[PDB]
Amino acid sequence: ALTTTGTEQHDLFSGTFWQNPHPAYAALRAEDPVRKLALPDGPVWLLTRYADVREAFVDPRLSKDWRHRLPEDQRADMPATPTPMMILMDPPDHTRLRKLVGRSFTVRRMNELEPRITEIADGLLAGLPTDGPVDLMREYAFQIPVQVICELLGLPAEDRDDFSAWSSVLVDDSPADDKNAAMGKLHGYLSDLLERKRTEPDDALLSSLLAVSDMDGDRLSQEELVAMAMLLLIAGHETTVNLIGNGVLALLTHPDQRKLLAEDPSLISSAVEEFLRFDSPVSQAPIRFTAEDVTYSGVTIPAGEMVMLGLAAANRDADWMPEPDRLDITRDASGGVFFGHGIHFCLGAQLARLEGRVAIGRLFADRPELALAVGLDELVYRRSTLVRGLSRMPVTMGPRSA
Ligand code: HEM
Ligand SMILES: C=C1CC[C@H](O)C/C1=C\C=C1/CCC[C@]2(C)[C@@H]([C@H](C)CCCC(C)C)CC[C@@H]12
Ligand SMILES: [Ca+2]
Ligand SMILES: [Ca+2]
Ligand SMILES: [Ca+2]
Repeated sequence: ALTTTGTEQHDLFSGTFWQNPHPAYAALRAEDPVRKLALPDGPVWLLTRYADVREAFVDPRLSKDWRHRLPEDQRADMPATPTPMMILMDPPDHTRLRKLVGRSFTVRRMNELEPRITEIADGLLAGLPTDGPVDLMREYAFQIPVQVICELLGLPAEDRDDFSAWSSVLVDDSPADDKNAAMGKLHGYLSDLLERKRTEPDDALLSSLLAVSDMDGDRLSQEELVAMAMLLLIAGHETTVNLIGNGVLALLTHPDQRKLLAEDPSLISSAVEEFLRFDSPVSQAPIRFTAEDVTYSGVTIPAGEMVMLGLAAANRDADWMPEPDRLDITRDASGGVFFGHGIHFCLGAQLARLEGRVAIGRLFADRPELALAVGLDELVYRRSTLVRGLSRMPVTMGPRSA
């Protein structure tokens, strides 16, 4: 299996890496900042230094067009995308689709979700037991973003178990065939759902976008519409959940920071920016492809290569953040690559921040005696090149505050 080269040998994407990748990231940054990883499905490069990562995000030679893997002899007949989502596109199609959906994620709109997000969180908290076993992932961290995305999009509650299962397969280490099947089932479900919405619209986002598509199919094609729905659904199941889990865990393992939050609950938004930096939920950005040779930190990646931008790694770069391994919820936050950078910058950044401060803030306010029910070393993490996320989090809630 893979290990870091140089003075320190740490497992990479196997072994100890899943439990705590942060030492490996640091050894990469120090001694191998532009690393080719010989992974089972083919080699993938990894950039870990903050200055390289942030600039790479605005470097058009690092493209989302997967046809760059192919010799020119082979690109003509090939679709731009495995599924026409904007996160898999370059301009101009990316520009058009982002501009369109961005109109529904205005600052005013996301904030008026706060009362509802708070009811959802409060309802979940009221439903949790005082001392029997609780998996805080499945029972709280997962539930908030999923209910919110279902409500925002207009996804039937009764189908949640079906599409959450498809979503999870797509973001972890599942075989390529399993992912292809999951994507197929998700495409079909959402296509059938949109057909029903035509007949009976609602006021939620998928109906609104179906109407846009119906009125102007060059602005949004039917297939682009399904891919958009799929993207928003997956983002609603697999990101914010791990801000909540990782942020909760950070407070559970850092009594000093938990105390500062208890003493000034208004630190929560600064705290959320710090959780995003300290244990980034999207550990590596989804893959980019070199359209031509690129050079970062003295190392040239040839054209036709797959490249991950190491967000969890860059966000602990001491060249950017002093004392990057210290959790300090009081930092006046700026920069950061946890939501990406440039044209693909997280569409849901305001929504994730809101869900995060509500979920984490109300949790610690309601259950100020919350604690882990296992040792730190017994926590099991998901195997994913995309997310840093707990599989389960055994906790004891303790009594409700008075
Ligand atoms: C803490 C939670 C979240 C994190 C850490 C996160 C992270 C990211 C990152 C790093 C990117 C850029 C990927 C790249 O450039 O390759 C991105 C893009 C994106 N995110 Fe978020 N995300 C979160 C929550 C959400 C939510 C709640 C939504 C729901 C709307 C969402 C929707 C999207 C979409 C649609 C894109 C593609 C944007 C584009 O291509 O123009 N994300 N996200
Ligand atoms: C089966 C296949 C077929 C071959 C593709 O190349 C890989 C694949 C699925 C992976 C995909 C396509 C669907 C959307 C995914 C899962 C993206 C996903 C929505 C990322 C979440 C973005 C997050 C940072 C907000 C990233 C990788 C994408
Ligand atoms: Ca209960
Ligand atoms: Ca209407
Ligand atoms: Ca510096």
